[PDB]
Amino acid sequence: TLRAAVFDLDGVLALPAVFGVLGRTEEALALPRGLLNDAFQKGGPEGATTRLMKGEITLSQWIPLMEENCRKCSETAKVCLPKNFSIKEIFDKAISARKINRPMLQAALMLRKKGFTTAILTNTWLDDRAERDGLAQLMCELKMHFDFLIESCQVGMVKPEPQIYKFLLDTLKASPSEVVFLDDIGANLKPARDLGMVTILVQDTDTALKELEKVTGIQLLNTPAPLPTSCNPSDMSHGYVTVKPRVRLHFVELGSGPAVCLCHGFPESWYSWRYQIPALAQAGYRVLAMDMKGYGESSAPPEIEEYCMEVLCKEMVTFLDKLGLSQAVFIGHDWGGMLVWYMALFYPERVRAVASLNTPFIPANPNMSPLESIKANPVFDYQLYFQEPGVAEAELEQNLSRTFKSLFRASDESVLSMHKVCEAGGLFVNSPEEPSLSRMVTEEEIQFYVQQFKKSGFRGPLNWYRNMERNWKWACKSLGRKILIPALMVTAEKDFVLVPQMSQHMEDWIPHLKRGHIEDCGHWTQMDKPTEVNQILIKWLDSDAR
Amino acid sequence: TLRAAVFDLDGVLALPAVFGVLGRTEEALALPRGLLNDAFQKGGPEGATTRLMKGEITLSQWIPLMEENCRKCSETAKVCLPKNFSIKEIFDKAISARKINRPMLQAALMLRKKGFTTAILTNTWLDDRAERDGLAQLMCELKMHFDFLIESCQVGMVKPEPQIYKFLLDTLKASPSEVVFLDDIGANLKPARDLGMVTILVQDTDTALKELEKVTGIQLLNTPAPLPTSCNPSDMSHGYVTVKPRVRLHFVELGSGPAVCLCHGFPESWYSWRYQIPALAQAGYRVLAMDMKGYGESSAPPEIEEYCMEVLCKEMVTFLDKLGLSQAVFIGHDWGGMLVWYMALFYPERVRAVASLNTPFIPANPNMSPLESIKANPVFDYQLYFQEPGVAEAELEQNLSRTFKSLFRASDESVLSMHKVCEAGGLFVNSPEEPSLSRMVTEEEIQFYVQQFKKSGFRGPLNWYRNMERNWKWACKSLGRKILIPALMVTAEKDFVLVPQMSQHMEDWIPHLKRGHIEDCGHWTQMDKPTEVNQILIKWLDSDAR
Ligand SMILES: O=C(Nc1ccccc1N1CCOCC1)c1ccsc1
Ligand SMILES: O=C(Nc1ccccc1N1CCOCC1)c1ccsc1
Ligand SMILES: [Mg+2]
Ligand SMILES: [Mg+2]
Repeated sequence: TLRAAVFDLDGVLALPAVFGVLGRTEEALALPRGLLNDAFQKGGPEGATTRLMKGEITLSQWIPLMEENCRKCSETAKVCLPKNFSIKEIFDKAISARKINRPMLQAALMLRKKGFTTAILTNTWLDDRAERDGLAQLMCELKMHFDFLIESCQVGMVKPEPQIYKFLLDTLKASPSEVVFLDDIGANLKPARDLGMVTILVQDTDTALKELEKVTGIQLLNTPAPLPTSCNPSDMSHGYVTVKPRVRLHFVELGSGPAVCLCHGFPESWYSWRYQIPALAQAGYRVLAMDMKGYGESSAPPEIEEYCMEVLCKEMVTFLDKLGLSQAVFIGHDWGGMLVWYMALFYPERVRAVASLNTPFIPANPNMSPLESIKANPVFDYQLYFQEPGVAEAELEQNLSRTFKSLFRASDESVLSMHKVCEAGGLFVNSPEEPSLSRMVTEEEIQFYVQQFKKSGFRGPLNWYRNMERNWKWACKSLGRKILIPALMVTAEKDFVLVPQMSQHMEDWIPHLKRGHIEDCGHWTQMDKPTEVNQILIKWLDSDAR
Repeated sequence: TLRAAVFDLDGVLALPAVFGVLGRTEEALALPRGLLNDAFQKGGPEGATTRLMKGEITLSQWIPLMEENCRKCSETAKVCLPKNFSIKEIFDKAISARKINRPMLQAALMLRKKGFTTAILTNTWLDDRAERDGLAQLMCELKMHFDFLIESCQVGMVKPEPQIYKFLLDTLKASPSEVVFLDDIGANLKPARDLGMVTILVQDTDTALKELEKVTGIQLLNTPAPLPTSCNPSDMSHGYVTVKPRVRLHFVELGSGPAVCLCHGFPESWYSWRYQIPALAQAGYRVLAMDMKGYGESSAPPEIEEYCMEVLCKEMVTFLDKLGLSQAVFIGHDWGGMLVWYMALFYPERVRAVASLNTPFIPANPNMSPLESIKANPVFDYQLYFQEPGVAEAELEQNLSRTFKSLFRASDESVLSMHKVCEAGGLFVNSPEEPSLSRMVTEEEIQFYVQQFKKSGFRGPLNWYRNMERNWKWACKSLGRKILIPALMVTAEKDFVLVPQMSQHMEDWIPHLKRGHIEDCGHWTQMDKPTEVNQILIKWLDSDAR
């Protein structure tokens, strides 16, 4: 029956409420109880606060009006304001104090996911204070989670006036009994209740949520931990740079702050970073998530040498020049992990800090032909399968759904061994036609990869594997160098190919290397353990790249 | 006969040279003359400095090797190093000290413009110092001006070895007598001279430039002031955001730092900002140059109300949300100028600072119908011509070259009066078929605009003019507000439509308004006075938006 959920901001999605501070400030300052609130509310519908909340005046204009309401209110109660009394100060402090109430956001989140139309409905102001950015951030983070955000000052109406509710109903395209509205102020519920909306007076969050679970029949409270926010491809800023005339790189770009350039592996996409992109933007970074040369909307020239590490590197440098970035943080996984290490070795001036997931940095052996090196470990056999142009393309292109549904699996869900893949004559030989969906991915997400790989298929991607001689010879030029820029390695416990012990000696060549480790995590690190990954990167970014 | 010019970096494109600092440091510290340089050069082709310059080792690795060469050199001369002696310190200071030698860059610039292949050829290092960003910036600014940049450490060879010169000749695709090479070190010229290259030992810049003018037959020295750097469309990072399902905004993006969003006017393009984009990036800003709704690669829906100021505003807010920017500096010209004022009025939380070129902020008159208001000033007559859908489109679309070649003119170059354009029945009625090229623009630049406007033509653009009722009613909601965020107005002396006196009262509504004025500047401010514009914006950004 209920189809919409509407959340107040102050005192509901955001705590502590700012009436909260007015209560305390009076006590702190030992003023007559409620005096500050009488000021705030002076003149009712025609007073300074209502005009603010309607958007007739800005917050900087109302401040000295409240001041006056604070002089008048105290004259009338026969008490003197403190020397140094500051309305700007109290409110600045109150506003920066408020944070997102996480459990209310997650309860709203879940209701959206179960198909409700959600909205925020708030009395707020046109904020022009020097420090306005704090709240703009907070509102930005909140709104991307809701169908609508209605602001008293934007629409020229306020709670409790009965016209905002009509506007609300009208915006939701729904009738007053399909709607639940939670608000911390009894008076705001009053009129919603009249048109016959379910309401919830919000005191403590848990009780509110109990009422809300009880009224919607959906489990909200004590629910398992939700995934981090993901990215919907078509709501992203997409970017394009020509790095040389036949070749353009595509990327998705979110946030502001130091540039963070994410380099996916084989056979993946910018989308492989879908759970990190909002997290890092939100952490204060400018995220640039590549389609690496050969993939998605980047170009995919056919020639093998277009993908040697040297050329891939030069072209990433070109990508910075053309974007006007002197440096970026380089974060890579799998093949992108190899790429960022070599960026650190060959262009340290352009790398603010380097990090790799799963992919260790192991210096080339100048006295062992590079093919011999690979052949010396059974687990890399699929690499030799990749050599002969045509063969792996044919198999991997033959059924795209199957391909990704076969590859993108957690550590206990495997359906192919990376084992004797040459001898068996295929990567899919004893594995199913229609695999079951890994718990890591929805059908839709696989379809995204499927649709990307239909632009160029696997020639480009596989070519990354087809330059061992060339890459070996190039890498040998760096054998005297060490990596002395900031640097993080993150090992994944149950990656059975890029195993953690492989990384054991990295300190020899990167003496200040910082480490992270993720347990119970397979090869597809970003999507397998998105929560742990974000937390490790955000902590290392704030301390080492900031 | 000469076809290529090659410039050393240290001591040629960049001053003071760092051997410069080694000389001084010894004197400062009263060390045996040349001792520091004997350290630096210890071991000749097999010493620590050569391995650095070949890229065998990084700069952080060489530092403590130089230290040792500084101990050994002093033992042998029988003197003690100062307590606190610091190689890192000396070099940090030396490196941050070096700047681009402007007159050498401009002489290289001009030679490129006269069709020479240019390059930089430098002994330099893989820099991994904490402070490496300083020099990465400097190199970035330099390289975008040259066909090639050859670095000893990137190519594994050094000046004076004769193999780098072969590589040089080979990279330039030219023979040793088609090449001039300027370098501050006699020894580096030695081998270039042998293969028969013209060379120039570079002591003071002016003499060097005299030699270079004398050898190329091109005026380099005392030449008039060059325009600021422009943007070549196809070397730009191009970005795309869907702000609602039928509608995407396109922009060009350069630099890093606080976001600066440039809003062009009618009937223009992101390209109208071509001279500001590199300047502001270079000044430490993240420039986002829009195609405004209706133009270039942004979408151009046909309906008139898609272009009222309210909707244009909401959609720019949406553009920030989707890019993950809580704020941006909004800079506008003409119609974009009107837009940024209203952004400041309606979304101050999202505007870091606001600036307008030519376009004043004049509050709506609530007691005068908006059509009457326009009709009350002869100079705005072309605005009424724009009203009736179809008419202006027909004329403006009829010959695109003519249209822009007619509009884009300086103040003394006019070929149409904005005068009685309704009565005369066209904006072009008594003006030429093939106008002469304004001094402000090259044929190619006009062709760019021509090619952009062929995607949608003028319906979208003209619609910006077709919402006066609607925009008037919307604007009246803001009559109580003031603009109290940071704010700059820049008036153009000889803009005869958006005249400077029009801006006279703006202080009434924007009490902290900062001003700039440009003399001898017509309506197309950015391209008319690109040097003065950049300087006014960069100075206001650094003090007010930083
Ligand atoms: O191109 C490959 N690896 C690589 C990539 C980039 C730089 C160096 C290397 N290595 C360094 C160690 O020596 C071999 C080349 C490769 C690995 C498996 S299939 C092809
Ligand atoms: O839409 C126009 N102007 C405008 C634009 C945006 C906001 C307010 C306004 N004004 C405010 C002053 O009153 C009239 C509307 C316009 C001007 C010449 S042709 C159409
Ligand atoms: Mg509340
Ligand atoms: Mg030199």
